[PDB]
Amino acid sequence: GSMSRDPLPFFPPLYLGGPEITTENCEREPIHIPGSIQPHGALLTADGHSGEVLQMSLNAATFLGQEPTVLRGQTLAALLPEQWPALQAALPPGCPDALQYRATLDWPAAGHLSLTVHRVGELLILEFEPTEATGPHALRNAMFALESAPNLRALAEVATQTVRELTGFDRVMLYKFAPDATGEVIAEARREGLHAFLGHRFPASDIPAQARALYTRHLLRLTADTRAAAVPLDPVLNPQTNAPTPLGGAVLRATSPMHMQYLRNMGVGSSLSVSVVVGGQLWGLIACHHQTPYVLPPDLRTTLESLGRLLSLQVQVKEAH
Amino acid sequence: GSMSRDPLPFFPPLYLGGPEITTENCEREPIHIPGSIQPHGALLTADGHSGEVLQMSLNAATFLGQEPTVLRGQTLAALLPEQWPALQAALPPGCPDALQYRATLDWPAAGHLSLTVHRVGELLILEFEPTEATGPHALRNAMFALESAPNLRALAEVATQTVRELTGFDRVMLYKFAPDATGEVIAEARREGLHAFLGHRFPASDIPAQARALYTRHLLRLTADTRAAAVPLDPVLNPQTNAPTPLGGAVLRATSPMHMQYLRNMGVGSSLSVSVVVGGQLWGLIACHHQTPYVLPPDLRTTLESLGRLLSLQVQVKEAH
Ligand SMILES: C=CC1=C(C)/C(=C/C2=[NH+]C(=C\c3[nH]c(/C=C4\NC(=O)[C@@H](C)\C4=C/C)c(C)c3CCC(=O)O)/C(CCC(=O)O)=C2C)NC1=O
Ligand SMILES: C=CC1=C(C)/C(=C/C2=[NH+]C(=C\c3[nH]c(/C=C4\NC(=O)[C@@H](C)\C4=C/C)c(C)c3CCC(=O)O)/C(CCC(=O)O)=C2C)NC1=O
Ligand SMILES: [Cl-]
Ligand SMILES: [Cl-]
Repeated sequence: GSMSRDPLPFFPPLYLGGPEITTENCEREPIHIPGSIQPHGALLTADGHSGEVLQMSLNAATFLGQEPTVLRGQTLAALLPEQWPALQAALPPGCPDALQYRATLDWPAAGHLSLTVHRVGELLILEFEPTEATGPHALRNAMFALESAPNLRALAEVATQTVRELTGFDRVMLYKFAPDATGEVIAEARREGLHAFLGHRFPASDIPAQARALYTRHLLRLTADTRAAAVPLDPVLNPQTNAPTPLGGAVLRATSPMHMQYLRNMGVGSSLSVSVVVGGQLWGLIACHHQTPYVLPPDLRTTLESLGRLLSLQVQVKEAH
Repeated sequence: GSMSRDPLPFFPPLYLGGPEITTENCEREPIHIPGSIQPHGALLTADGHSGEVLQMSLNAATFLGQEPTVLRGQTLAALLPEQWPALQAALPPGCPDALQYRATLDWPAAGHLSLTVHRVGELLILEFEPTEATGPHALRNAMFALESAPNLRALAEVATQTVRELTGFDRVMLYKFAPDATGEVIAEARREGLHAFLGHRFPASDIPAQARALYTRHLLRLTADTRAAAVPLDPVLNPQTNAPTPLGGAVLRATSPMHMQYLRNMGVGSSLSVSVVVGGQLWGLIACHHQTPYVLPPDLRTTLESLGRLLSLQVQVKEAH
């Protein structure tokens, strides 16, 4: 009912005995601490000073080639001797939780592993994703058509078409929030034949207050496969704190099951969105759908994040005119 | 004497019998058509429809492994069968002259060749640069400190420090133009011990009107080695037009000898700048120096171009506040 209102406090998650989430209580789902990840990658956590590996996703062996039990308790100084110093330097204590370190690692299988790391408090969160063998050059050519737009609607149209051209997604929308937190599709690029959502409005409840809050802090999130089961972290609690591990800054964070059902009800196989944040407030989303499961590659997600940040400034300039 | 005044018409270049350039006539130097390039890369031009190679820099054999005479008149369809279709698709007739196609080619020597192409009228201009084996990820982490700046001066300071950290340049300045076209160093990041230019002002003549005009169209230029002799194009005129080839959109464009002397007088071995363009007007430059010759890698130059575009929007937002 309002973009400026605080979200409600969260319930405990399910693995700490919290309540099942229904349409009556879903604003209280603790979406940032699901204790699990999407299965197209693996996640480890590690102490930010010692590098000791503290938690691992149960599927870690598939991606890393070693079982969860042997890797646990080993240090990153030993495991990643080539990356550990760089990672430390990049993510010092107290850095922003949205700051990332990225590297590409070689692995027995085809392509590489992409490694993305961020810091929350005293914890480092490491995401591993298979990638095949996008420059900053993409973003460069894409800024030109955005800078040439004559007004806010024209900017919206070209930004959505640009994102579609870059990603190949079946649908790319610009969804703009109103002050009552309802939202509206103001531009859409879509594959020929797909039903249009352009000009449609949706209730505030479709993107609940705690999601909107999270999306003001961590600007990109996705569901690669709307039918894929989440993979638990083990142990599920961070041993540093004996409390849940915040996963808001990890793209591999498991998506709310309530939203997964919403996406399936729409016939969506894969979803991704990027926040448009203007003057520190959530202005809208670049919201993308695919008809089938799709893993957008790491570097492309970063181009889209940067683009999201470009678009926010372009909007802020134009709204001031 | 004014940022809004038109530049004077240019003299013919030296190779068409134009006058020698002195401090009395230097606003008329045709800097965009020097008929030559910097020697750290090679350049070819080609017909935009047929792909026939029309001009080549005299050093082309060093980079391409084949002498200028045999490659001339061959088509890109034959020479670059893997890139020619993509290049065509990327740079259609009538596209912006600042739009670029980039690819990496393998060559007998160490590393690769970077290929950058743009279109001017019916001509494609191909630049080849050796590069060793930067993600969009650089630009991403760099936007954070810029978005956090509390005012225009703070933004200037962090942007210059960011560019220095990304590039390793000995000096990075933000130079801001006044309405009379004089300019002023408003932020500076520099190696310990180097003499400060912070807060210094310079006459309009140091960046003459035709340079300022060019820099409003083509947002990055450089001199990799301030003592290096230029390499002619052959033939020097575009056969399509029997007229000079515009090189404003090619980083390999030879720098004005007058500016090269200026840089040497400052003890500068390498220079690079990026335009900051606000509301279509040249607001300032991110101006970089190195004490010794330096070739900033292609992808890093693009990150800096994008950053330049980021900074311009951030300035435009703040000036509106
Ligand atoms: C064409 C119109 C259109 C709309 C309006 C739309 C909405 C949308 N919801 C999103 C997220 C969430 N929604 C809910 C919860 C509820 N949603 C409901 O309807 C009720 C039943 C409910 C609870 C009672 C939760 C917990 C999240 C957080 C998920 C997470 O990050 O873990 C996102 C962002 C993520 C993404 O891009 O995929 C989008 C873009 N997507 C469209 O295509
Ligand atoms: C610390 C202060 C400081 C200043 C003020 C500064 C100036 C500067 N001049 C630039 C360019 C040019 N200047 C001139 C000509 C003349 N210059 C003069 O003084 C008189 C003698 C003269 C003619 C009579 C021409 C033709 C060009 C175009 C070159 C080209 O693109 O081919 C550039 C951009 C290029 C770059 O980043 O390296 C910069 C940043 N660079 C600094 O570091
Ligand atoms: Cl979080
Ligand atoms: Cl030109």
